[PDB]
Amino acid sequence: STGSATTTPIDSLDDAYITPVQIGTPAQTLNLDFDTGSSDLWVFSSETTASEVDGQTIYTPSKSTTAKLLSGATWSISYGDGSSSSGDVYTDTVSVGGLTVTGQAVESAKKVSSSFTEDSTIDGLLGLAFSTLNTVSPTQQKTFFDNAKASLDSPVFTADLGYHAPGTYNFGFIDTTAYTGSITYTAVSTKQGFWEWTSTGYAVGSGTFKSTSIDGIADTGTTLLYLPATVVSAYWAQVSGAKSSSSVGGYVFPCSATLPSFTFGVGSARIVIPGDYIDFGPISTGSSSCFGGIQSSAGIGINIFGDVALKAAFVVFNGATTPTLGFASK
Repeated sequence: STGSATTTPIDSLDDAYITPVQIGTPAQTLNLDFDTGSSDLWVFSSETTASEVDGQTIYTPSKSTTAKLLSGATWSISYGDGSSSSGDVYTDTVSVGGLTVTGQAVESAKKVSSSFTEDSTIDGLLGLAFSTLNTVSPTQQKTFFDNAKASLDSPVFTADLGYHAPGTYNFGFIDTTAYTGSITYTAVSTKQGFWEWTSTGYAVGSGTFKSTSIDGIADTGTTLLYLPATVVSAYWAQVSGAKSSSSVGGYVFPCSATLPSFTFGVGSARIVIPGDYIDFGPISTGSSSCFGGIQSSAGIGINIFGDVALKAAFVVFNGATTPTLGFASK
């Protein structure tokens, strides 16, 4: 089997992407944030504290003839941005782009932090990291990908995120029309539960490539590109007037600037992030100071190849017995 679903930016800045997911019988369609940096599929629901729901679409398990409470199961999760959610668990039928999993753990939010409440466009998350990170207790649950894997024509999914435009998540096949040149595959460590790999270096604009190993995770659920402070300093030093602002929380730059591209290495291959991808607009409405799309990972504890980087590529998440990551230009 295969699946193919369109993923759509939630706003003009590509702060995140939502992908429609059918849950239950009859289908309830929720728009979820596909997140290769986590492993819980959780949804706003009929169980979510009412004051914590503000415009999201909710999953109502009582209206699904295939929903079954997973007795005793709870979940609780915190993300790198400090947001969190928690609740209980049903199993139900979940389909993505024509691909169907029966008995998928659907984690029903009883509580969500303000960040989620304040974002009316995201009805939940669908984790695509490794199931070892799944927070369901006392019985850890599998991701949608993990549950689908055996049925898929090939044990892969791909992320083709658009820049200010819709893109595509495919399950079980590689769309050879979706990228240019070849796909360069690179080794993955699953030791921390993530799609963790090692970039072979970087360049800033038309500058020479710096060969250097950068360990990081391929994380569709993170907006920006988080890299070591040395790298990020090298990048912003090429932008007149750019500075790190503690008050704002990262590198800002004059909105009047033209940003240079950023290249990262995948083995011998190179992915170029156009400068425009790195502009996340005014720090506040009307401000002439703009927020940078490349930020320091210092104090995160890990480098994150978030959407800024991934949207510049066609990315293959290869869940073979030995998982690997593939990157192609597009």
